Amino acid sequence: SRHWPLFDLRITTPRLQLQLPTEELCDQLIDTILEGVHDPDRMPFSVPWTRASREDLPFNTLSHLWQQLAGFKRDDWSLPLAVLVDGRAVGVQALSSKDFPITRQVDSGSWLGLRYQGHGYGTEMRAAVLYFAFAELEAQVATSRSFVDNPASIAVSRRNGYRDNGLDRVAREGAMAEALLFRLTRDDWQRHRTVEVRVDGFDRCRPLFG
Amino acid sequence: SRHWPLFDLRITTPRLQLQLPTEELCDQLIDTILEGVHDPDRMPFSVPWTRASREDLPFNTLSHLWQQLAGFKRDDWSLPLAVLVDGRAVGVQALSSKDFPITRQVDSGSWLGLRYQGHGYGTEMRAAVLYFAFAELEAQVATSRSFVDNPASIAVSRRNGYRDNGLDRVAREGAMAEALLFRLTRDDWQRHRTVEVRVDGFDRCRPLFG
Amino acid sequence: SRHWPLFDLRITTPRLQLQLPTEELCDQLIDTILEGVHDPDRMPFSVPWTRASREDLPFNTLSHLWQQLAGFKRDDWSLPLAVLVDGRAVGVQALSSKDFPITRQVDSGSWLGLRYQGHGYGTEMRAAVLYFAFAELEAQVATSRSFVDNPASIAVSRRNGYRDNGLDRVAREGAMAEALLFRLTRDDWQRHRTVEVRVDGFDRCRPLFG
Amino acid sequence: SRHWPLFDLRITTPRLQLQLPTEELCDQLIDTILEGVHDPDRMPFSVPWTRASREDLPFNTLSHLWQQLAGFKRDDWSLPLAVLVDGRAVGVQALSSKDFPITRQVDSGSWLGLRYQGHGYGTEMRAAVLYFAFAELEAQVATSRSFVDNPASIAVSRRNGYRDNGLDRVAREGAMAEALLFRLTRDDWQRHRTVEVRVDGFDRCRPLFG
Ligand SMILES: CC(C)(COP(=O)(O)OP(=O)(O)OC[C@H]1O[C@@H](n2cnc3c(N)ncnc32)[C@H](O)[C@@H]1OP(=O)(O)O)[C@@H](O)C(=O)NCCC(=O)NCCSC(=O)CCC(=O)O
Ligand SMILES: CC(C)(COP(=O)(O)OP(=O)(O)OC[C@H]1O[C@@H](n2cnc3c(N)ncnc32)[C@H](O)[C@@H]1OP(=O)(O)O)[C@@H](O)C(=O)NCCC(=O)NCCSC(=O)CCC(=O)O
Ligand SMILES: CC(C)(COP(=O)(O)OP(=O)(O)OC[C@H]1O[C@@H](n2cnc3c(N)ncnc32)[C@H](O)[C@@H]1OP(=O)(O)O)[C@@H](O)C(=O)NCCC(=O)NCCSC(=O)CCC(=O)O
Ligand SMILES: CC(C)(COP(=O)(O)OP(=O)(O)OC[C@H]1O[C@@H](n2cnc3c(N)ncnc32)[C@H](O)[C@@H]1OP(=O)(O)O)[C@@H](O)C(=O)NCCC(=O)NCCSC(=O)CCC(=O)O
Repeated sequence: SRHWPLFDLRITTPRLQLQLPTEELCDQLIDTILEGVHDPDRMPFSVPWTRASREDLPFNTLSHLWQQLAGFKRDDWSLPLAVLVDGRAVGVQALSSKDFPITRQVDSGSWLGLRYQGHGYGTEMRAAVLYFAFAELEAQVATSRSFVDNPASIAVSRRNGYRDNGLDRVAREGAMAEALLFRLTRDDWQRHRTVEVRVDGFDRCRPLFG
Repeated sequence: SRHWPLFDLRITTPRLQLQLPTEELCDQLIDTILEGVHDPDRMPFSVPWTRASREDLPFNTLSHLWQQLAGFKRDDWSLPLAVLVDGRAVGVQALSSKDFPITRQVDSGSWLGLRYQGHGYGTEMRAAVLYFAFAELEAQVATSRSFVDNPASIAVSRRNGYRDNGLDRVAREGAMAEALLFRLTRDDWQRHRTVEVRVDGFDRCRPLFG
Repeated sequence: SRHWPLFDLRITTPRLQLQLPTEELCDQLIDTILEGVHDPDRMPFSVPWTRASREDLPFNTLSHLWQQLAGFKRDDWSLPLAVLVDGRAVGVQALSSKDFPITRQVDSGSWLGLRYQGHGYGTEMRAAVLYFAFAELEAQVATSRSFVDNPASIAVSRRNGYRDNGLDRVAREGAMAEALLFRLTRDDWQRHRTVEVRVDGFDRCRPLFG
Repeated sequence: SRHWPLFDLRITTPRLQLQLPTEELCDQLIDTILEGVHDPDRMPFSVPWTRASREDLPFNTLSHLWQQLAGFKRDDWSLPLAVLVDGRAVGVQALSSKDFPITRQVDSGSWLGLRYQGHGYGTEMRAAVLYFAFAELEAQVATSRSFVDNPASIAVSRRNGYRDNGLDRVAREGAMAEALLFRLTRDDWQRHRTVEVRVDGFDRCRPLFG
């Protein structure tokens, strides 16, 4: 939208561009989803949104994304940044926070189209939102969590320098799933960062966050 | 979106086109809002949204339109149709229903940019959604409410054949306001209809309501 | 509770005492419900709560009553008054309002165990809360609604001087039901009232309502 | 209530009795609250309910307890057990769980009136619910969280054998507060349980949880 400055935000790395999904990018993301996100014998997500039928996925996705855009509040926000490789939407690296002005703590969530995995994009797009969070938002801590049987996202966290932060368990599609929690302080983030990241279009967004 | 068939719906009258607001149409509706919606000595809405600052109005509108788009369910839907006069979205004629397949009853809500009022677009645009509800959705009853000090929406209802359906009162900006309720039966709609209305691109949407 | 002054409110008529339901009264109420509330061929309630099994009904009722007691706010309250005959709970005459300090409008809901119907308790217990509403809370309007096939509550309303205030239709257990709405102004109440009503224990409650 | 079997549950230790709060016990808890729960320099609670005026405390507390009583569901429950010392309610040892049939994981919350602190009641009351969770409910994990500056609950956790399970930070009365997370497996519970515990009246409640 041309009426919400958050649409002008750009986070760029040597291979990726991240930005809030426009109407065009949402449709691209649905196209990517329909080509496949994960092997059907896995469930990497808290909410099993990828189980939805081919017919339902498109609107479920539009709905979720619309709701996330619409729910932005200074004290409770979620930013699902579309990840682009040469202008094409390959996945989402979200960043969110509750009471950010007070806590200075963000968490994240991610997915990539299946054919786009295993090329370092997941590490890079994480490095990208962390740069945004620490350098632009002046976050102090970033957290993430991964199911024990989701080693790609565990490795991404370990690569970006997160430390172990305890264990959780949740109901995952009717069965107990163990989860690992990760924590990244600004110190740790600095000591492990290797991706050159640039942010543009943020000046006008500053007062929305604080 | 090209992934939601409701975007293909068009309801046209001799002077108007109504459709679901796309990214661009939402921003056009916002441009119109920022030129003025109603006399400030007046509050024709139960939610005083037009009172928000020039700074807040654009996101508040997006948020709301997005929530409605995201919210479509067979048993609880709201269609916020953009009303186009030239190549500009001048207002919104909404149609909504809870448990529609059972009750077959719809209600409506409306607004037009200040510079567009008084040209008979209010009556024409109500006639358009009413034709859509009765003739395409197969509704049996349509309802509406107006504050007693909003004679233009009262006159639109009367011109379209609606009958008194009782009195209400609500809190409007911390003061009591009286409302008039209106009810249009399918048979009363036939009796009083004068506007030629055409519906296109609904065939693929049909299952969504049924 | 001895910690909430609304438990001291007493509304008394020649045959009835109405009061907020204590632990004991809630239990009497459930006893009464388990003996039966209406012929199974009928559904007089918006929410089909009497359809629940005999196993589930006791907790459904406690949960419901607990929630209404817990939910009291100045701008949003519901008073599920237990109706006592011979000192034992025979039913509930509820009074409720949203934005009462501004609208000064209340509505009501009621039910009696089967063996307690047709004695005029329903009329008398309506009279009881109408008096409390107008004389004690200074309401200006009371409303009520009945399914068209629920003549006993319709007749209680007509008897207390309410006037027809429109038609509605809802889903009721998977089928369409017509509802009649009723409206009583202060003056109409004062023209039709015949029951002697006394209110005790309200002085300390008064500030909770305005 | 005599219509909800959970009211028949008794968890007894050599000094304490825990049970769901009846109307009487809720009033005793409030009495205890009005005498004070913690040093006002401190905020041990994520929700600062002890900050309410003495005027609002009683209804806030009834409202909270009624909501927890009323909100019981197989997949989302909270048991706010009254803690009785010499037959009077002196605090609450809550036990709660979301999706328990699948996760087999519980969490807990506690408070005692000032004058009852420092006599081993907190340690013993935790053991009480832990034995109930592990021995009766067939839990596999129990969790707990304490703010860093809340050494009494930390100590209770350590004494009951919980292990460190990470860090969190939250907004606490407008300021950032660090919290510590504790985890206790069935095995570590077994290794460390000293307190003798009897559970009665659970026999009929069991199906409600499974
Ligand atoms: C999780 C991601 C985004 C990760 O992206 P990529 O596949 O691009 O990762 P990458 O940058 O190529 O690096 C992946 C790292 O995982 C390793 N790796 C991959 N699969 C492995 C396996 N089966 N066993 C062991 N290691 C494995 C690679 O060697 C590399 O480690 P080295 O650097 O050591 O060589 C993706 O795979 C995906 O979208 N998967 C499906 C959905 C999903 O799982 N979403 C995550 C939910 S959990 C979540 O949302 C929290 C995460 C967050 O905060 O964003
Ligand atoms: C309500 C509308 C959409 C009405 O449309 P217009 O202003 O285009 O009116 P119109 O089509 O030109 O004419 C319709 C009837 O209104 C009469 N009319 C117009 N302006 C009037 C006025 N100021 N005083 C008295 N009557 C007036 C015309 O003579 C005509 O009557 P004849 O046919 O006898 O010649 C608009 O006024 C508006 O947007 N106002 C600000 C927002 C608002 O009020 N929204 C509605 C809130 S209440 C609501 O949402 C429920 C309505 C619904 O269900 O859609
Ligand atoms: C509705 C009530 C509370 C009504 O109480 P009573 O039975 O004590 O009523 P009453 O004072 O004895 O007077 C009942 C009136 O019903 C008439 N009546 C009874 N059955 C009738 C029938 N089948 N056909 C025609 N008339 C009938 C009687 O002649 C009398 O009218 P005359 O004066 O002309 O002789 C109760 O019947 C009940 O609990 N019913 C089942 C649950 C229910 O329907 N709840 C109401 C939901 S609707 C609602 O909640 C809104 C009402 C409210 O605001 O509280
Ligand atoms: C937390 C409790 C229930 C703790 O119960 P008690 O007071 O009976 O404690 P206890 O069993 O007698 O053991 C207390 C032990 O705490 C330590 N201790 C107590 N106060 C301390 C202080 N100021 N500094 C350092 N240590 C301290 C000592 O080791 C002491 O053992 P010695 O006697 O050998 O010296 C209570 O203090 C309380 O209600 N406090 C106010 C509200 C509160 O903080 N609630 C908990 C919120 S956190 C939560 O709810 C999660 C915990 C849960 O799962 O229930």
